[PDB]
Amino acid sequence: KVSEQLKCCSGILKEMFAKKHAAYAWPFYKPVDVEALGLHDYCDIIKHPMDMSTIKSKLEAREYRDAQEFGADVRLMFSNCYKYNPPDHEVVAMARKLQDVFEMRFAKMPDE
Ligand SMILES: COc1cc2c(cc1-c1c(C)noc1C)[nH]c1ccnc(-c3c(C4CC4)n[nH]c3C)c12
Repeated sequence: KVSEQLKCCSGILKEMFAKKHAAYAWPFYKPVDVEALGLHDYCDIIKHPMDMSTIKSKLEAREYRDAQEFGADVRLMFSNCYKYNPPDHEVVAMARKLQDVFEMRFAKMPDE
């Protein structure tokens, strides 16, 4: 059950990195570079940054013991985006689209 769940997690993350979703996924590929983007309030607002490359590294290191922990990091990544940015920002619209990709497939997680 757990190994199967973690293969589903790995599949979902590989899809989120696929070219077909890249026009909206790309801001989530790497950690937010606070200095490069001039976001001098980012760390005052976001206490736990997360991004897709960090999630990939944690899967590769077998840090997630089950799908719930993996899902919590994916949601943390999106929640940080919804917390920091104005609700009408282009990046929030991109987040909603990538989160729909994620939620619809994560809902199909094997359950036994
Ligand atoms: C505005 O939010 C981001 C922009 C970029 C990013 C992360 C975020 C981000 C996420 C996710 N959640 O919160 C924040 C903050 N990472 C990049 C790397 C390079 N350029 C860009 C870029 C963009 C992106 C289309 C939105 N607009 N203008 C530039 C300079 C970004």
